[PDB]
Formats: sequence, structure tokens, C-alpha cells
Amino acid sequence: MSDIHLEDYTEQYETGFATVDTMIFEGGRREELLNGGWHYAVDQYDTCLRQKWYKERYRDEKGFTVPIDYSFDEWPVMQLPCSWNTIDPMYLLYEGSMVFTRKFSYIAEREETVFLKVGAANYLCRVFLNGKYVGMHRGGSTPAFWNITEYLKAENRIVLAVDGTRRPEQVPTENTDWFNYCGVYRDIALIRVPKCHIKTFKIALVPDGTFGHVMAKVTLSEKITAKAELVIEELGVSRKIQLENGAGEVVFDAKPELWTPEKPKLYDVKVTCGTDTVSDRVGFREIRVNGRDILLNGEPVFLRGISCHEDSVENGKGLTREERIENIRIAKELGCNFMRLAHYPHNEEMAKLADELGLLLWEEIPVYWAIRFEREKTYEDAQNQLRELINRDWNRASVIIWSVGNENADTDERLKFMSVLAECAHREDETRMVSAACLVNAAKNKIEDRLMEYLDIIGINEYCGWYTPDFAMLPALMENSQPDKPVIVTEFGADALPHHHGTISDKGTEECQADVYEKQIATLRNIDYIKGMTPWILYDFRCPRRTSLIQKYYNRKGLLSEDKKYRKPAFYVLQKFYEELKRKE
Amino acid sequence: MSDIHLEDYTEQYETGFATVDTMIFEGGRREELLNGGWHYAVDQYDTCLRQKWYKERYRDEKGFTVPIDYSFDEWPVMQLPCSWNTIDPMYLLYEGSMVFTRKFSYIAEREETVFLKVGAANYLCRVFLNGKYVGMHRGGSTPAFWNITEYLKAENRIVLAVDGTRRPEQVPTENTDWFNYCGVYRDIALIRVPKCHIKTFKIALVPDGTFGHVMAKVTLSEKITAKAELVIEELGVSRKIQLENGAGEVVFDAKPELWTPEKPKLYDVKVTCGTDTVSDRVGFREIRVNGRDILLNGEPVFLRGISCHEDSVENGKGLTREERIENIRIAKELGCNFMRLAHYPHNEEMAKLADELGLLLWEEIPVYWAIRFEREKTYEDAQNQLRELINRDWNRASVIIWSVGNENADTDERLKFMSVLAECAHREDETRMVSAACLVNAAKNKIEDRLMEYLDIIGINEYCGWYTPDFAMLPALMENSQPDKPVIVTEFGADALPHHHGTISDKGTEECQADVYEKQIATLRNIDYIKGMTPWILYDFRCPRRTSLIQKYYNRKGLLSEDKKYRKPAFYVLQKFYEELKRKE
Amino acid sequence: MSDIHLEDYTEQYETGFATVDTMIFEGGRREELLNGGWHYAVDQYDTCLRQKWYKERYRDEKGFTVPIDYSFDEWPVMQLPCSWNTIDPMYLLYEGSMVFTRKFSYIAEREETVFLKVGAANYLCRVFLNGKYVGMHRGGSTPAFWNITEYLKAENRIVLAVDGTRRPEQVPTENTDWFNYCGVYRDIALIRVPKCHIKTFKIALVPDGTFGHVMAKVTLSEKITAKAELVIEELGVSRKIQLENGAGEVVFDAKPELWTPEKPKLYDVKVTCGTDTVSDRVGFREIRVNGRDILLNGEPVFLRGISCHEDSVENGKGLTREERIENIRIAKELGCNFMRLAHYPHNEEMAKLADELGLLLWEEIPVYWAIRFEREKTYEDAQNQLRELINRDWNRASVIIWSVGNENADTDERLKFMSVLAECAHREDETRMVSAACLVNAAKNKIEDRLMEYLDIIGINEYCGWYTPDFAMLPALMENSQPDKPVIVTEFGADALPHHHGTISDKGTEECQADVYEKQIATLRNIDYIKGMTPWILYDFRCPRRTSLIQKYYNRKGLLSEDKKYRKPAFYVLQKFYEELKRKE
Ligand code: NI
Ligand code: NI
Ligand code: NI
Repeated sequence: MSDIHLEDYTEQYETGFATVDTMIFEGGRREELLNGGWHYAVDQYDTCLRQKWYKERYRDEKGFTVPIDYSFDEWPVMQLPCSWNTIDPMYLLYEGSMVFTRKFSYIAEREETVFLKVGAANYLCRVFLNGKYVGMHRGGSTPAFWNITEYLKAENRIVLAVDGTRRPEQVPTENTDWFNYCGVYRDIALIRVPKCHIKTFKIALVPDGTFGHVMAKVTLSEKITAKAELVIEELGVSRKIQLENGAGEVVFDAKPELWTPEKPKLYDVKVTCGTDTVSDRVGFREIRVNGRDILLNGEPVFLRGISCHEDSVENGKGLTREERIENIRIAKELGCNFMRLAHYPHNEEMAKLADELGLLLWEEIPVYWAIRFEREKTYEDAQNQLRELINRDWNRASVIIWSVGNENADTDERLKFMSVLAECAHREDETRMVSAACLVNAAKNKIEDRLMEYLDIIGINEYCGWYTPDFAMLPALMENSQPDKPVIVTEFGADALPHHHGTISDKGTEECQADVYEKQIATLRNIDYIKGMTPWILYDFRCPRRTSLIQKYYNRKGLLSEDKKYRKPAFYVLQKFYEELKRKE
Repeated sequence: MSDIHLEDYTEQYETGFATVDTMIFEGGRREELLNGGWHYAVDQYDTCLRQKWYKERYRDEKGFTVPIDYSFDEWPVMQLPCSWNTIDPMYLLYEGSMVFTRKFSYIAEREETVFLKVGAANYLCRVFLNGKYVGMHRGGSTPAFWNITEYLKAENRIVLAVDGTRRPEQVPTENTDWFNYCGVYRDIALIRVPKCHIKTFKIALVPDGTFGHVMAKVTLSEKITAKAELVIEELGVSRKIQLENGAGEVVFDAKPELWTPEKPKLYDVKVTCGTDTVSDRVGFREIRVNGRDILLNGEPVFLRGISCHEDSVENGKGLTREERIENIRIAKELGCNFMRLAHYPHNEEMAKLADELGLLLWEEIPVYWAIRFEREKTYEDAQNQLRELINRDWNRASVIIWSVGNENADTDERLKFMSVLAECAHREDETRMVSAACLVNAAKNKIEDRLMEYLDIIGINEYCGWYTPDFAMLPALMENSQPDKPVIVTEFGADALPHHHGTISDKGTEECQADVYEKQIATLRNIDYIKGMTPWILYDFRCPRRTSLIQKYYNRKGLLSEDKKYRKPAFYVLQKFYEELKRKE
Repeated sequence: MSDIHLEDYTEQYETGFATVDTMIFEGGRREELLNGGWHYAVDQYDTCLRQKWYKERYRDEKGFTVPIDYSFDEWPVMQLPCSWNTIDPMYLLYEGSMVFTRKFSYIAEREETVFLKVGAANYLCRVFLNGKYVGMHRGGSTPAFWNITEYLKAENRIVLAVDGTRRPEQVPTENTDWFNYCGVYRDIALIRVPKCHIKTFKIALVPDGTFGHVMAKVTLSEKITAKAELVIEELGVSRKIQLENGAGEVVFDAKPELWTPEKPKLYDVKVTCGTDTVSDRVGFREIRVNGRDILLNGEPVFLRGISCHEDSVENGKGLTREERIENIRIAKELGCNFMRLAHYPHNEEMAKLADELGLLLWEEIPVYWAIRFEREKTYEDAQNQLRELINRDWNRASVIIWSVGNENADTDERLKFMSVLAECAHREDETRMVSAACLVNAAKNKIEDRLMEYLDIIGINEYCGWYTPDFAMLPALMENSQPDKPVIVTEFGADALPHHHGTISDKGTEECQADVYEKQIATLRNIDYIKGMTPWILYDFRCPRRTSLIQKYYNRKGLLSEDKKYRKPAFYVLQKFYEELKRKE
């Protein structure tokens, strides 16, 4: 009677992990999706994992039918991918488990390996194929890959069990300032590849100040002596890459036009190896820090930014391509050259669109507030998510900063945890800057945090005029501080319910929010070491912490309403500043 | 930064407990309810307990307003008491926290102590009054009492934070076979009493075989020497009780008509002590076991029973008086003299109506499936709920059996935990029988479980013809067993979706369910040691484990549909059996 | 290309008919229903019958999948039995085909024959089992039986294709004055019987004027020599019946209390033959005609009647038991001893409830208006429906009159068709009277119709004061006529929209309807040869011919509104008349 008497029914599924080490490079690969209607059940008590519905035991050993608690083909249907919270109002506040199943046929036209990719599933995803357990993924915003070659038949049943439960030891914890959207909400794909295939492919301008050297790195699925053929036709590049034990790299001379948000030049690149082919569309640029300067392609820059969550009234966390394009267009209308994508990895199409339309990006993992920094398995979770993100987005010129977390306490255990993450980012990616968003040192009203020593760029969150209501605290904060690194003010802002007006002293009104922006900008614009800002936030987003009548379960710090149809007065305050900077160059 | 960086934000509230030791006797006490509209928020991340909204800190020390995430008087309103899951479809699957608040005025007309009673709140209830923490209750089906005398002002604000979260270490665990209804779902009351008041009052027929002696026990809120006076005018009784250190008892002669379900005679009793008065309405009966016989008032009985959950389509767990009367009336129409109230304490009005209308009762605590038997604090939770139940219902003649749990594994840790619970019940109540529902010993197909040694009556659950599909296992089971004490078959049955028909071999149909009842009765009715049965169950109830098309998130073992408007064929099978037994006397 | 180029795709299904000759007697037989949720499609073009979906050809001979236009297990679900028109507003006016399918398991515990019964399906029902065609039924209001023994497997799929299409050559034609309710709307059953089983059982009081002799006739499924034994324990009866070639009968002495509506005495009767047993619950009464007198148990009666359709706002033609009880109770409150069930066989439970509650009945087949009297296959359809009705209801004491049709033209072809139907009824049932509802002879304003010669009782429809607006035509009609047999006025009345008032000259108002009843009763009550009346009608019913603002697609001649919650003034006019007759005895 283990289905009712087994206390630790999940331990048996802690195997077959999808991790950064099972990802494959997808550029240029044809994929068949499993998007569509899946039969589903709400599984509030995790009954599928206790009773093992995926085994489909309908009769006992003696031929008697047994009672069952599921009916796969007669279950209702839900269109995947989606955040299930926005499918039906009954599911808005549901954060337990749902079980999804469908069938598909499989015929190999040649010898091939097949991966299942789940583009994102929050928070846990357990995979079953033809009655057998494939494995699981932990972490709610990164793609998960499993080699399913050995499970496939001519006709298949796949089951996905997805648990939205919040837990203090997860990354993030159970307490955040955003909405817990659950389910399988980015594309589900089948990827056929040769037995010997390209597993990783990384390419970048070498950040040596000459703008004339390009590095490319390849690893294969097998330890083999081989070569790859790299082609960049527009740059006249055709170079051999020699592979030893399935890995190799090359550095070669080239003269690309350097990518900027204003001139987002991209190049088609193609790599062959054995019978395999991949391709990408990549820009070349150098991002460095020199003293207090942020240098893009050798030139100091001011990052005119805005923060942005992955939220949608209709789609929850599963934004469409159109919604991503809208966010970039509105940010550029606002005058931005930079966007802070908070607080987790967004859909990879965001950085691809930023590559194409021209917008610098900061990408982040949800090491947020009271992470269990002492727990080794929590470190393993965080480091895997960091490395998944870096591996997924390595070739995105638009991305210039990896952030290892946000608003964590300055304790010994936090410093060990997050400094090692910062070292991990640097080791995984020699081309990009590493940052994090820190709280103000309240005792000294000072930019001072032990983590900052390990960062290329300091992010500081401050809410003077709001959570720190006395505006005079802001000039004092900047006078008290003299960092030797560039500073991005990674958050400031104020709530305003759309169309809620009052005096500038009425916190929560449009007038007060615009007044906060006026005072913030008047101080920050003349601090020499502040080299950017990403005010919180582009538009209102669902938020379980905000319950007042002038919040209505949305964080109201957006410069636009939650459907992005309406611009609040503070939008035009920030825009006027950014357009001034643009006019000055 | 405590509200965002404190990991263990709940430890500070582990104080001011409501327990069996803070209960007061309520019979004959005037109460003022706080039922009504309460302003409320969905508090998914427990923000109220982290930010301490109940302190209502609206300005800082320098007079600046600070942003806040709540608005008590402008929140929407929910009528309490209720299960919040049936209030709106958005809350059906919500099992986090909600925060409720309202105001009330208080004027003492004489010196008095005041208790707050929360009739039931699942699972945790934290109480705040005028910005101060009063305390909390743990356990989802028993009434909670706090002395609030020292918190009261002329105008008051009360805040209740109620957490529906399921946890493995709770009682029950996170895995049950019933629906997790959450909220404050029985009466909220203010109770004014003298400073020295009657704290407990227990009265029962002495089970000495004469039916002519009555015991009465009183304790006071103060450890003093005093006399109480007990009056039963209809029986010519007036007796003093000498109290010492706040406690005393007396045994006296009386000639009551003995309570039975067929003739449920009740008597008004009144007790005074100092300036305090309490009263009750009680029946007098003797319940004993002799060998394999269950004896009511000296005569062997067969308990023609049905099991029953506290479930309602419209009201969730917060059944109305009319719904309880309906359940009793339908049970009696079915031919029952007995009902198993599963698996937790029902509203105390159930046993009061059973006293009045005439139905014998089994009441139970949710020590169900995989309880953390090794954890001392889990034992403390279970023991407290057991003692709350017994103290609440001590004077209910209809209740004859306390059950200490259901379908637990026969392990050493379980045995230590549940045998000590059974000893607790025996020590707390010398007048009633103790039982539990046990699984069949699958190794021997036998009624054999180490806990049975500690019980007066053996409860056995068996599902031959259903989960044990071979009917032949049932005669084998009864042949293999020769218990020395009475056996109640506390569960058997089969799913049937209302109006879903098929052949008797189609599991899940009405015809198969009726066939299972026919074969169960044919065997059970001729087993000498089976003195009762409570088939599972009177009517269909919400059940998160049952997801098939012929279940629809209801357990379908009811003899009636979930609205009790429709009787399935198996209803008449059982009814015919019970009416034969009644015909025979 | 058969599914697209075959013009006559239905001819292949004109086989395996369910007819009166395949019916079996059901009294006392255990049945397993197939009522429940069936997966279904709207099949507007009869694609299932052209493409043969029931063969489930999913792959071609080379193993390729082929496209299909159905998905049995993933279709939506409809609860059967029902009139599909009242299931959803989208189906109210749908009268094409629908396809229903489900599965069921079958295990024979002994050698047995199995019948499928479809209690009623309007108009055509085609049956498929495990991919094979079983057969079909024609006729929308009678039960259909097919021997499916040789089709059954351990796991079965049944498909029912049901066509509601109206056709001029059907019985009824495409033009009626009632609503075309479609679908399988009475119980679907599986019936297990011995190979040699009792096929028909008929029992009645011998109409020889002694009231002391009972006849009983039995036929078997096999043409063998055997004895049956008949028992009526309450009357001290036990008699053998000698069967030869599968058939025999017996007449025996018995002293039953004679059934009347006021004292509806019934008796349990049981018949055994070999291993088979059937039983029934029957009353004993004599119905005869002598001159102009209708004699019940030897006494002249006046039939205080009302007409009644099988109509329900919520359920369409699939009335519940409660709705039938309501119709009988309201008729008796109106003062009726008699009801005309128009214009087709109602659920057989109607006459069983009339047996029990006490109401005399007229039952009728829908040979209505412009039947294709010249077409032999239309005659075959009508004769079969008549014989199905008579075989179904032979043992119902409440039924005293079989009606062979309604308001047909007095032509030579009609006379040949309907007189042979009347001879059929007489030959099939020696115990009951035969009638029909005839139009007034408009040339003579006279009761005169060539079919009346073949009837025991004359039914005349007349609408003086309504369709014949001059009331003076009614006394003229009765003056012009001097029939030699009893006359029942089988229809009169007037529209009244509930709560629609006006002057007595406003046709369509309550006042005018009451005025018509006053004048009808004033004349009819003093005509010597009028021995009964069944005014049209008890309550408003759906009617596609009535489109005015004061009709709203209902026939408004009811004495009550369509939900039977409201009694119009004419209700009390008729009630006052019937209670005067009852007062007089
Ligand atoms: Ni406005
Ligand atoms: Ni039914
Ligand atoms: Ni009126």
C-alpha cells in the first residue's frame, strides 16, 4: 500500500535530470512540436506520482479489472504551452500539480537521436514516455532536454506531471514580489539529431580591444577526433575547427561591423560537423568596464534602461512574440537603449528580438530575497539555472550583463553562495559583465555590500520618495558613496493605479508617481559614477503581495497599465530625460 | 528588512495556543457572534504575517506616510463563517492564507472575563486584536478559545489570518481522500463569563449495570474550594458537589428513561456555582462491550450504520442545520440506527441533533494514512485534537465510540503513537468505547492488527469486489479470523456515477455497485462476530484523488448523489437488509 | 468512392428489423441498463452510415494511417436517454442524425441469450455492435428488441445512429400538430434470458359477464411441447398451462376484486416454464359496449376525461416518473376518471402508474392527418407500431381503448387502411374496445364517417366556438346525429396564452377559452349518446405550427401552462362539471 503509506513518494523520481549538461544547441535545427491539446487532470494531492497512473495498470494478475482514478483519453483538453493560471479563473490561484498527456507517432527516416525539449515548466516537470519514467527538471524558467531515443515506439504516450508548488529551499523561495504562474508555458519540442552531433556552439568577438578577432567553440555529443567547418559568408570566413575528444576552438581575424542598439548588425553563421549542421544569427560587440566606465565597442555609454517582467493579462508568463515585440517597441519609444529582464530568464526569443531590433539586455536568475544559502542542494539548483541561462543565450550580442541575484542580505553564507555564482558566470562566459542588484546599506545609507567586490558592475536598488519616504535620503546616499566601479540604479519607482489621481503627497496616485520620478532624475542625472538606470517598472504586473484597493493584486509601479494600452504621467517624465540624453548623443 | 529576509517568520507566532486546556463549557451560556461580513484579502505569500499589517503602521517616526499593501475598510467583504472554497469558483482550489478583519464595540455592564471562540478553522488560525497578537490554533475541525479580556477596548479591530496549507507533519497529512476545505467555517463567538466560572461540566449514567446512578463532574477556572449545585427537575434531583482546588464530582441516585435511537429521551440539567450558571440537555444510556457483544442499556445490538462526510455542494464543510437534519433523516430512511462521522470532528450540532432525533454515533480524529508517527509535535497535535473532541462532546448520549484513526500501517512507531491515543481516550472518558478503522492484514487475509489489542471494538475496512476485485476473498477473510471482541465493518462499497449504468462487471456503474452490496451483505450478515457495518458512504463528496470521467473530482461511493436528491440502486439494497433486521427487532 | 457516389446508401441497412415479433416479455426480468454518458457526434449528412465509422478502419492494407472524420473516445458526452432537443438550445430545432457510442464489458455466468432493448428512439435507430450491423427499428414511440447473443465479446463497443428526419411516408407524416422530439429517449437495456424463454405473457379477466374467470396465454421462444405454471397467491390460484408448438392458454376460476379508478386493486402474478420465470402486477376488469352504453365491470360509465401529450419543458418527450405522476394527479384533481394519451404510445410506465393510482386510458398510434394510405410499406409500419403497442400494454387494466388514428380524410384508401388496422386490434386483443378520432362530416354537419362502422366507440373531434366559430353549429351537430354506439368527444377547446386576458370575444384569451368551455359543456352534458369527453388538452405543449405572439411555438389549448404550475380559468369550469358528475355518483 505504498500509494497511501509511503511518506517520501518523490525520492524515487530524483533521477534522469535535465540540466545544463543535457542541453543541445538548437540554432538552425528543424523541430516538430508537441504543442496542442493535451488531456489533463488537476492532481492536487500528487496522486499520479503516488499511484503511477502512467503505468496504465487496468487489470490485476488474475484478469480482474481494478478501480482506477483517471481516464486519459476521456479527460478534458488544455492547449499547451500555457500558464494554466490564465486558462480558467478556477486555476488562477492553483499552484499544485497538473497531469498532461497526449499521443504521437514516430518513424525514423534514418538513424537518429531524439531529444524531448520542454521550453519551460514552473516549477518541477516529471516526464513519462510509454509507461516508463524518463526524468525530471527543477527550475521554472529554463529549457529542459532529455534524450528519449530509447523510449520511443511507433505509437507513443507521453505524460507530463508539473508541480507549481512553492518551497523555501527552491530558487526562488516561496516569497517573491511576482505572480506564481505554473505549468508548461514555452514550446514542447521533439528534436531529431545525428548520433554524433554538435552539442554546444559558442561564438563571440574576442574582447581584446582590437575588434579584429573572433572566437568560436564547438563540443560534440561524443569523444571523437574530428573537425568542424565554420562559414560566415558575409565576412569571407571559412575556417576549420579541429576537435580533440569531441571539443575544439578557433580564433581568427575578421572585421565585422560592431553591433549597437542603434545599428544592430547581425551575421549568418553556419557550422557543419559530420552529418550535422547548425547555424546562428549573431552580432559582434565588446562589453568591458574600465574604472567607472561601461565600454561598448571601446566607447563609454550611459544605459538608459527600464525594468520589465514576463507578464501578460491574457497569457500570464507565456508571452507571445507580439507581446515581446511590443515591450521592446514601447521601451524604445520611452527612449531606452537598455532593459533589465527581471527576475528570471525570459523566453529566449526576447534576446533574439533584442539582437534584431536593437536593445541591450541584463538577464538574471531568481536568487531572490531569503534564499537558503547554507543548503548545498539549493546551491546546485541555482548554479544549474545560471549555467542553463548562459549556455542558452551565449551567442546573443544584445545581452551584456548576467545578474546572479537580487536584494539578498549581506551575510557570510550569502557572500559564499553568490560570490561563487559570480565566479561561475565569469568562468562560463569570458565576454560579459557580471552584476547583481543590492539593497542600500541601511546603517550607513551607503552603497556598500561585500558582494560588490566580485561584480563588474554594481546594481543598487533604492526607493527614496517611496519606501524611504524622505527624498533628502537620496542626495545623502550618493554623497555618502564613492565606488570605484560603475553603478546602475537597478530599481526605483512608486505605485500609481491607472487613472487614480490626487496631490503629489497622495502616495499611490499618478501625480505622486510623476513627482517621485522628477526628484529621482534631478539627483541621479548628476552623479558621476551612475552609468545607467532601469526604473521599476515598464508596466504593471500581477503581484500577490499587493492587496489594497489601489493595487488590486497588481504591482502598480508600471509606467504603463497592465495591458500596456495606457501611459501614466511618469512615462513622459522618464521619456523627456531619455530624449534629452539622446539629443546630446 | 525583516519582512523579506526572515526565513522562519512563523516561529514568533508559536505562542498563546488555544488547546483543550483553554476551552470553556458553553451549555446555557449567552453568546454574541462575530458572524457577518468581514473585509478580506487573499494572502498567497503570507505577507500579513511577515509585514504585520495588523499593527496598522501608516506613518514613520518623522510623520511621512509609508506605502502599504493592504486597505482594511476598503477590502471586499466575505460572509463568515464559510468554507472559502465554495464562496467563489476562484477559491475552489485555493489553499493558502486569507486575512479577515472587522470591528466591534465592547461595553462591560459588570466585571467579566471574555473569551473569543472560533468554532473551527482549517488548518491554522492566528488571532490579532487591537494590533496585538492573541495566539493561534492548530487543527482544522475543533473549536478554539482565547481569553481576550486584557485586549478589549471600547472599539475593537480583530484580524484573523487563516492558512489552509497542507503539510506532511499535520493531522491530517497532505494526502487524504477528501477535499481540503479552508477558512473559518463554524461560528465565531464572544462569551462573557464571571471571573470564577464553571470551566468543564461532565455528566453521564454510571455504567455499573443498574441504570440508576448518575455521575457529574465540575471544574472551575480557579483552584478554589466551593460548592456547586446540580438540578434535574424532571427527575427530582438536586445535589451539591463539593469542589476542592477547583474540581469535584458526585454520584447520585436517579431513574431516567434510558436513551435509545428509537426513544431518544433527553433531560434539562442546570448547574450553578457562585454567580455562574451552565446547563445542558442530556440523555442517559450505558454502552459496554461483553465478549463479542456490543451492549446498549444492557442489551446486545447490531449497529445498522452508514459512513458520512461533512460535505455540501453549496457550503463545502460549513453545513447548515438543515443539511445535518437531512443527513440524519436520510440515514433513518435507509434503516440506520448508527452513523460513522468520518474522518474528523463534525459540527457539534450533529451530535446534538443525533441526541434529539435518535441516532448512535462514532466520532473520529483525522489520524489518517501516513501520519508522522515518529514526530513528538505531531503526536501533541493529534492528542490535543482528540481531547478537544472528547471535552466538546462528553455529554452527548448519541456518541458511543471514539475513533483514534483510520487505515494506518502496522508499524512499531504507529503502534506506540495510536495505542497511547487509545489510552488517552479511555482515561479522558470512562463511559464510551474506543475504536479505530484498520486495514486487512494482507499477508494473511485476516483481521489482525497490533492496535486492536487496545480497542474495545474492532473496526475493519475491506473492499472485496472493488479494490480487492475477487469476491471470494471476503468469505476467506471472515473464515481466517476469529476475534475475541465485536467487529464493525467500518467501510466497504464501490463507485457509481449517478445515472451511469452498465453490466454488473462494469466497475463504476450503478449495477456493479448494487452487485457489490448484494454480495457483501450475503456474506457479512452470517458472520457471528460482525456486530455492525457503516458502508462507505451515505452520499458522494468532493475528492481531489478521483479524476476519471465517471468520478469528476467526487468520490462516487455514495448511496446518493452529492446533492442527496437521487438514490442509487445500492441504496435500496442496503435499505432492504436494514428493514429486515428491524422487522426481526 | 462508395461513401460519396452511392445514392441509396440506406438500402443496405434495411435488414435485421426489430418488430413486434422480436419483442420479449419484460415483467419480472432483471435488466442491466446502458443509460449513461455516451460519446456523440451531430451527423447532419449521415456520414457515419456512408463511411461506416463503426468499422473503425484506422489503417490501410499497407499499414498507413488514413484520415478519419470521427474520434469515438474524444467526442463529447451526452447523457442517454434524452430527447436531444432539450439537451442544448443548439439542438432544439435539429432533426437530422446523431451518432452515439460507448463500451461495456460482458461475462456470461451461465449459458444465456442476450437482448438489446431500445425503449424508444424517434424516428429510425440503427444498431452496430463490435463493428457489425445488428439491425434497425422504424417507429418513434415503441420499444425495439434485438437478439445480440452472437455479437457479444468480453469487451464491447455499441454504436447507435438515430435519425430524427420527418418523411411523408412515415407514421406520422412530416406534418403533425406536435413537436418533433428526436433521439433515444427511453431506457436502453441488456436483458439476459434462458435460450428457451417465455416470449409473451397475456392475462385478463374473461369478458363473459361473470367476473369470475381469468384467461392466461403464454408463448415461448422455441416451438416445443412444455408446461408452464401460473400462480396468483393472493387469489389461491395455481394452474398448469399446456404448451404445444411453443404456445398455450388456459381459463380458470378466480374471484378478484374488480379494478376501477376509484379502487385500483392489483395482484402479483408469476409464471414459470423450465428454467425461466416472469411476473406481472395486474388488475382485473371487464370493458364492453352495449348499444350506446360503455360498461365497466357491468355498469354504464361516463368517461370524465382530458387529453394529454408526452411533453415537458425540461425533458421534451423523455418525461420522468415524477412528471407522469404529476399528470395523473392533476387529472384526478380536475375530476377525471379517464385520459386520452395522444397521439402515440407514451412511456409504458404511464399505464403502469395509471394501474396503480387509478385512471382509465385511451392509447393511440400516430396514424395522423395525411398518411400515405396507398403505400403498402406505410401500412406495414403502422401495423407493426399498433401491434408493438398492444403487445407492450396487453396486461394493463387501466387501458380500455386502442385508437387506430386521428383526423383522417374519409376516402376509400383511408377506409381500407384503417379498417384493417381496427380488425388487427380486435384480433390481437379480444378484451378491449377499438376507436379512432374522426372529423365532423362537414357536408352534413353530422357525426358520420365510414370508419365508424369498424369501431366499438366513436371518437369525434369538434371545435365549435373556435375553428368553427359559430357556437350554434354545435347543437345543430348533435341534432343532426343519432349514432347507434357510444360517442366520446375526443377533442374540443380553445387557445389561451397564460395570463393573457380580454373579453370573451377576444380569441386567444383566458376569458374566451373559459366561455368556450361553458358553452361546450352546456350542450354536450345533455346529449344522450355522448358517454365521454377528453377536452384538448391538459397542458400547453411545444408545437411548431403555432407562431403568433399569443402562442410562442406552443399549442395554448392547455388548461394549465406548459410547466403545469398555473391553472387557467377554463380548468375550473371543467373541474366544476366533473365534480357535479362525481357528486351524482
Ligand atoms: Ni484620467
Ligand atoms: Ni436512469
Ligand atoms: Ni392574472
